[PDB]
Amino acid sequence: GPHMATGQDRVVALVDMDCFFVQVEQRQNPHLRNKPCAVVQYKSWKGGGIIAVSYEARAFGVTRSMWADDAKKLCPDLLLAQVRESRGKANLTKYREASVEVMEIMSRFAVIERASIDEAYVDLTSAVQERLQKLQGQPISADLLPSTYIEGLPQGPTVQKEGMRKQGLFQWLDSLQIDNLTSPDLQLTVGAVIVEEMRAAIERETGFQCSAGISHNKVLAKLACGLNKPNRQTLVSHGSVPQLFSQMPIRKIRSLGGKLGASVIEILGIEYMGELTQFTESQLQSHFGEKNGSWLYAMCRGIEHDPVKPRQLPKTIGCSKNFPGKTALATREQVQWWLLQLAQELEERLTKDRNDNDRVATQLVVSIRVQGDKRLSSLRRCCALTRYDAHKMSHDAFTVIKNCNTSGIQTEWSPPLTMLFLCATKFSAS
DNA sequence: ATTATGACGCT
DNA sequence: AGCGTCAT
Ligand SMILES: Nc1nc2c(ncn2[C@H]2C[C@H](O)[C@@H](COP(=O)(O)OP(=O)(O)OP(=O)(O)O)O2)c(=O)[nH]1
Ligand SMILES: [Mn+2]
Ligand SMILES: [Mn+2]
Ligand SMILES: [Mn+2]
Repeated sequence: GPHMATGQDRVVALVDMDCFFVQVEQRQNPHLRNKPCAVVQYKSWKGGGIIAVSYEARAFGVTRSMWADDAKKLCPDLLLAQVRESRGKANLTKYREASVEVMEIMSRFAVIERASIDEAYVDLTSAVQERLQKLQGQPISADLLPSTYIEGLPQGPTVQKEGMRKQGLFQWLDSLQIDNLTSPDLQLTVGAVIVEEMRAAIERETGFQCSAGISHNKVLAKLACGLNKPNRQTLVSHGSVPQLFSQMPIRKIRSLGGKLGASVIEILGIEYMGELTQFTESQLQSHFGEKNGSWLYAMCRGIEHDPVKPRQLPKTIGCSKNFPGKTALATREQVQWWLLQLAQELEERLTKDRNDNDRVATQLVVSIRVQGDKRLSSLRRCCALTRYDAHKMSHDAFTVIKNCNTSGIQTEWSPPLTMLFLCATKFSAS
């Protein structure tokens, strides 16, 4: 009752750029705009691997992790842009630099947590309080929410998309308690006004469109963001959670799309998020551990406490390349040459990071995969990173891995390596 | 031959 | 520290 918490203390948004790498290439090359198009890495094997897909191309069934040749079977007029290749490997610098453009704009409105190259959480609680105090009580016009959906509305007692969106928004606004500066629904609504402004600024100043979710925590904001893509934002209120979760497959919630989610389904004999409410907190902890159990108990009621961390820069700067099938590395000269290539890209990126961001990495993590190993990484070892020098970094990586060569011959490398990965970590201010 | 990342939890 | 999971 009056003491049972409802997880409505914050306003959190998740902003995700639509088909980002595609939008970056479409900005650069206007011939690709408003077309079925995709971004690919490499080209020789099956046309290259697709990693991003415009919504026009998605309508034909084109997806990520599809070979370009197969995509062309679904969509013969598909247009393709290729990721840059430098030092023999894919180089993602163009997309990282575009990401910094967007993140710097977002940071003008609130402190952000960079969750990926293309998405960031926003803690809007304080900005909402500000705008409400500037809002001397007058209601929020629908004109301030021109791209907002209210999940679950319209309901109760026109056959167009935009008409439905507007009906739901009008039902929502009509029911608003605009006189109460502590009303969570009002706070979410003002958060959505701010996110409209942030998304408008991103598009005006970069050309890029995005989607967003507004709710009371990170998981609901992420889920909300996915409900109406592209170029739209969705408000998920606390009150919308019972209906939303009653038909929500457990795997759709962030962190439950893998083995843990499958075990929730198999152990409890349930399918949907809402079914979790019938278990006690102790029951869930008994199956899934104390941390997971408390998290699930709260999450299935719409409640989650993970903070938006004030972190707009990545914590690690890494370089990796797979050597699949017959391209696996089988000589010492080969291994050394590719370690050097990776280390030279790493040096370039680290030196730019030090100039931009006033910090230096201090640990080098070296990871490899050996042929026939099912795991992504067969081995991970760390060593000291004391100098931003590619030859030193590659020599050190070779020293940390050289005992994995089981070949008696010092010239050959066996079993051959199917992955190399260098990662700079443990930053200190400088 | 589903690639190049990046974050975080466990012990 | 080194490994596993999750995201995509
Ligand atoms: N190199 C590489 N990049 C990836 C991979 N998966 C995704 N990316 C990149 C390309 C995408 O444009 C970008 C953002 O990922 P998202 O899941 O947010 O999808 P995207 O923005 O493409 O589409 P959407 O958000 O659904 O509109 O990340 C991958 O496996 N390898
Ligand atoms: Mn995206
Ligand atoms: Mn994303
Ligand atoms: Mn995607």
